[PDB]
Amino acid sequence: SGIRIIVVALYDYEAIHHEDLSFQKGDQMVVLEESGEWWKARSLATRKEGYIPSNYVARVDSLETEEWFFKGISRKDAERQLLAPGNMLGSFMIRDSETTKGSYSLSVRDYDPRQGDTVKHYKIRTLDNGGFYISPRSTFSTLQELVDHYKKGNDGLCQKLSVPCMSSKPQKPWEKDAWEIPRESLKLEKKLGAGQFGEVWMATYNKHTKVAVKTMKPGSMSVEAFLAEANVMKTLQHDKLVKLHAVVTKEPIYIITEFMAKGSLLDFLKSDEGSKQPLPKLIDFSAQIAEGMAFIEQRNYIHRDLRAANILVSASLVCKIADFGLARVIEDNEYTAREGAKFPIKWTAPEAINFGSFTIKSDVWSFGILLMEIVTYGRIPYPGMSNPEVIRALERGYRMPRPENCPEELYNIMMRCWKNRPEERPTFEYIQSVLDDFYTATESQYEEIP
Ligand SMILES: Cc1ccc(-c2nn(C(C)(C)C)c3ncnc(N)c23)cc1
Repeated sequence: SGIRIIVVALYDYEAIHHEDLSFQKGDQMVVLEESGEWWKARSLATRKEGYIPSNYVARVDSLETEEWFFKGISRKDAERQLLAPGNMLGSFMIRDSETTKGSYSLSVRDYDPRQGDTVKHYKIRTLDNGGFYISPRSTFSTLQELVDHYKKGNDGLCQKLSVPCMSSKPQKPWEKDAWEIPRESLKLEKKLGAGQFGEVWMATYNKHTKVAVKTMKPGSMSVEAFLAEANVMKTLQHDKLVKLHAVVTKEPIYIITEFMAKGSLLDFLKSDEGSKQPLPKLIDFSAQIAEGMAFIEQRNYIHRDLRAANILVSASLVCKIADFGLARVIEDNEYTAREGAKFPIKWTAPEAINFGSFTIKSDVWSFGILLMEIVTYGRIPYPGMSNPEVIRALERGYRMPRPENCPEELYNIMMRCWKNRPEERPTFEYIQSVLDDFYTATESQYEEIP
């Protein structure tokens, strides 16, 4: 029935927009409109009404109000966050279980001289008729008690729980209904990089938000077609895809996205900090991208220009796929015919080059080339070969050989991505599964207790 809905603020929030409602952590509010990213609410205190970020609130006393609970985070991301600098031995998080829907799992930071810093995962079994336990020995009535216990001596766990994984306050969502924005709302500051169809600049939106802005040269794309495609792009929200905030619809077209501190994966890998990334880390980067592509696969979209130059790296080293789908609206006569020095021939599937048959399978081929760029620290594909020679060689059966520092198992995946018949290439869902669990040899990744 029309029951009043109440929520509690998970963080403080300062109004920056006109109809914004400011609140401090803990305050409770009534939900008036549940319009996606922003909700219209009412303060039980000042009785004032305004719009609030939907990700800043949650049901009262819900599980998301606890410091030790991490909602909607996968096993792999739980590992990446716990391993991030700032955490310590015993750092943990209780999260929703991916393996056993409805149940929970505990992730704990560990360490041994052989593997170094690692993250161990334990299944928390939910007993019918109340109860929680990792060990049928130490049972508890609530997750909080489970934490308090293991927070006092490991009692079997690989480690003694210390403190919750470090997390930074979620960034404010983009202004409500600010999809098509006036060019003057942006202040372009410094040039971040160039491109064949546009440049990328660092900028500030309405003096309050730092963003990256890609500027497309006039005539580089159909304005009407771009807009239609951008309306699909913006809906592809995932941790492994760069967020697309807004666009300026008049030429020169502007595509506003979140800013990624470490640039493209390509530049990052060729840099100093990049050269120091161990093979296991490079594989994890590959798994992250595959994860992003599996999302694109699920949503029936296509990247069309997948390559290391189009993967961005955040300050915490998280990969974000960029430019997905943009290639479809480029006008350039040569580019449209998959010809010329502007077209990504070396990364493109034979059927896409020959008949313009772009599908999620042509992206799989591209991912294979991307895998090679990654394992070689950004080296150019088919070194020394020209586009005509590559096209000819591939038709002959040629495939780039396996580099010295590239494990055979990783190379085998590349080879499957480069099958001439698109239907014989694996899905990104499969590729992600193989890369997420590429290591820790044997395993059923779920430390059993004890
Ligand atoms: C639509 C779109 C918009 C911007 C970018 C982008 N390109 N680049 C470079 C190339 C400089 C690394 C970036 N560097 C930091 N942050 C970014 N967001 C970008 C990519 C795609």
